[PDB]
Amino acid sequence: RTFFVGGNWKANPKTVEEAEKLIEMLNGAKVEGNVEVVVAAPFIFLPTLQQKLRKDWKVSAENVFTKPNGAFTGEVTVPMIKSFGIEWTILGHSERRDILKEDDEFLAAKAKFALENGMKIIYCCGEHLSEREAGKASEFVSAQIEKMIPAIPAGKWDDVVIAYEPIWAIGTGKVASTQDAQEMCKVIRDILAAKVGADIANKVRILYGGSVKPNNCNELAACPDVDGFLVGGASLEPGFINIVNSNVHSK
Amino acid sequence: RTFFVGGNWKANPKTVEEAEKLIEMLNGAKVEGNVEVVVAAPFIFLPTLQQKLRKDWKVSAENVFTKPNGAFTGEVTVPMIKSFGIEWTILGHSERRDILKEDDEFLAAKAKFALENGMKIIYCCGEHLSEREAGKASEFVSAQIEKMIPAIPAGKWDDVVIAYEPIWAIGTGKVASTQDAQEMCKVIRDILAAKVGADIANKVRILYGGSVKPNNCNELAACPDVDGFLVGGASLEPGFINIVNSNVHSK
Ligand code: NA
Ligand code: NA
Ligand code: NA
Ligand code: NA
Repeated sequence: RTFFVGGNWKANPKTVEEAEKLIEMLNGAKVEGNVEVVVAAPFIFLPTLQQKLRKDWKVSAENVFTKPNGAFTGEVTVPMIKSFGIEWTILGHSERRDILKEDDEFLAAKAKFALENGMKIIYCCGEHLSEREAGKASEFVSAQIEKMIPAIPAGKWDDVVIAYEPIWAIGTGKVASTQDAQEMCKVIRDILAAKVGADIANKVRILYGGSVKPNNCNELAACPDVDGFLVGGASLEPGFINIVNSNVHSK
Repeated sequence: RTFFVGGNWKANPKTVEEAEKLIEMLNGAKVEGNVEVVVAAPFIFLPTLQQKLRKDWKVSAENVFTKPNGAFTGEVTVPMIKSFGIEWTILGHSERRDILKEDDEFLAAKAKFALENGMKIIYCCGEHLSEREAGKASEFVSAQIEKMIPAIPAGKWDDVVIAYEPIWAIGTGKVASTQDAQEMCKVIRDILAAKVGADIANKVRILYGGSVKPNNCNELAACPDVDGFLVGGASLEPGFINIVNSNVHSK
């Protein structure tokens, strides 16, 4: 599997000038090894990013709606994004599940619609502190992945990447270990193997989407079931390049 | 009060090429009378629209989040929009209240944040069929406006426009009359007068946001408390210009 690093800018930066400065820094970065890099930005910066970002990387949206167009004030749709040449979106990020109240049925509909219309997706999952403490993390994540699975159209698993977010380690006073990352990525791979088969399980990239920084990326990358990262705040910093380059530690 | 016409494209068109064609048609339109025109488009088309739209009109977003930036994957914020020179947003559109489940507390926070950061807002309200049939439309709309009022910072009423949406007439099998539009716009003006005073009530534009087309815009415009329109589907059509030009029938 090719190592995969997604930079999720989230709702940042504040201005188009700052976005352009960030792009200039990314464009001069020396990538080592073999890695697929995707950069996700706010909708209003996607045109800028598509025009100016180095063409060996790809641009991603941070969300999409479930329909092609229509009476959905405020929503951006798959055809609009595709009309700029953008091929990727994030779906189901913890912030959207938890703050914007996106449920599994809505997310499954987004995944199906995006894939059947020629997008590729970074589909996010992960458990909260209660389920982690109860020893039920794998049950919780399995339910999420089992809702995603029937949404994937026939022939579209090549266009799916899954990101695991240790939500129990966000703003809770608890920190995730390297071993926690490996264990949960392996749990997801085994669910795929059991539900859709070994061929698919062996090709799908499974990313760690917890806190990834230059000081932990190399050890995380070396974990056998960790195929890359969905990076948060370091995306906006020169340290993103260190994370991209951690691929050389992943066998 | 200057007559005000907002074109809400909603989640349309599907492609940037179609957006550019629509802009070209708007740029050649001959406006009659005196009218303030704003065009609201999907986030990803806002840069295009800001660059290319006739400078005597203004661009608007269709929504904004409550914070300047941060860990809000998928959201677009006020500073991002302002960094393109865009000064307007719609808030509280029925589609966002009803499909995206935006509540009055969230919307009040958006209105306060947008206004205190130098935006102007088109704040939407309106009752559903049950409240209309119960004879409680004015109570329902008053509760909505009373949640909006304390959000408006001192000195910012010049930057507020209110749109009334007869949600009871959307997809219900019932149609609104011209008299219904006038009556509800007057209800809103009287709430403003009673709660924040006659000076403010006399300056705030109150728009009709139900079905507005070339065949009904002139009679609606003539209603004394109707100060313009938040236009839906006709926004995407040459008939938008007829609606803009209905201002000559409003005294
Ligand atoms: Na257990
Ligand atoms: Na690895
Ligand atoms: Na009554
Ligand atoms: Na009028």
